[PDB]
Amino acid sequence: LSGSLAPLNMKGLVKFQDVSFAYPNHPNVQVLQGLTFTLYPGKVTALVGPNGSGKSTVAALLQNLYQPTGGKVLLDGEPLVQYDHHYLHTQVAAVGQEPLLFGRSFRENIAYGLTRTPTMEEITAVAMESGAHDFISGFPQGYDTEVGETGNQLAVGQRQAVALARALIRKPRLLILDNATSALDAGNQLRVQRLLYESPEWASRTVLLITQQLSLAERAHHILFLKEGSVCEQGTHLQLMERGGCYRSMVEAL
Ligand SMILES: Nc1ncnc2c1ncn2[C@@H]1O[C@H](COP(=O)(O)OP(=O)(O)OP(=O)(O)O)[C@@H](O)[C@H]1O
Repeated sequence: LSGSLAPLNMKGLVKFQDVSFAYPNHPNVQVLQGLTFTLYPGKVTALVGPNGSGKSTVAALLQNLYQPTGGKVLLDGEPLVQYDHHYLHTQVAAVGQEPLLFGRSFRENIAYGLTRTPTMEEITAVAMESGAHDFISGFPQGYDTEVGETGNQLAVGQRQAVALARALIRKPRLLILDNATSALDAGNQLRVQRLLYESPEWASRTVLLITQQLSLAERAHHILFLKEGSVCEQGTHLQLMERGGCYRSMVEAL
């Protein structure tokens, strides 16, 4: 039954199983095909690949915005469609390369999707992890300032830093980062991934790091190289450099 599941215990074991996909406005153009992998909790899994390989598409399918045209997208061995949409939203947090923040305050941006009301100490905490706290404080009303009443247009890094704070404060089981730290400062890029890798609270949570930046991908527990809508190969940084294929060619080229 659709939208019937909302378990007390959520592990966060994501699996794509022989997943194929095409957008419904272009069904005769294959984007994904034979896509199979498992994202384990307690691991930061990197998803790297060239332009048009279908990384953002995989992120869209994992958020349950689209159904796969073939195969299955499983969460704890159960199709995403069977999970309640709000429950899924409370357990899974997704952050894009260009996050939409307009129409609310910075507080409301960070406290987005939460049932409970977080304290300032909670809000500042997650904002300082993403490097959002200092420039937000620079605005007239701080976190209470509306997006658009800041004085000037926010940079892509600044929007990402806020959208990352939203993801962190929710305490999700599945964290999806679709180039979510691309415009961020080089230090803040690694500070965020250090938290996700080293901290004990994320040691029981699943993290999907989609990125084309090699310095980010090499620090993941596990790397998935996407090519032609499917996984070319996978393993650790040093494992892929051992034999030589899709990943090694990219490292040597760049
Ligand atoms: N809404 C859409 N409608 C139709 N086609 C789309 C849509 N979104 C993406 N595509 C197409 O699907 C393919 C995969 O797109 P996707 O953005 O997932 O690749 P990507 O690896 O994320 O690329 P990049 O890393 O450059 O963003 C592309 O060829 C793109 O043109």
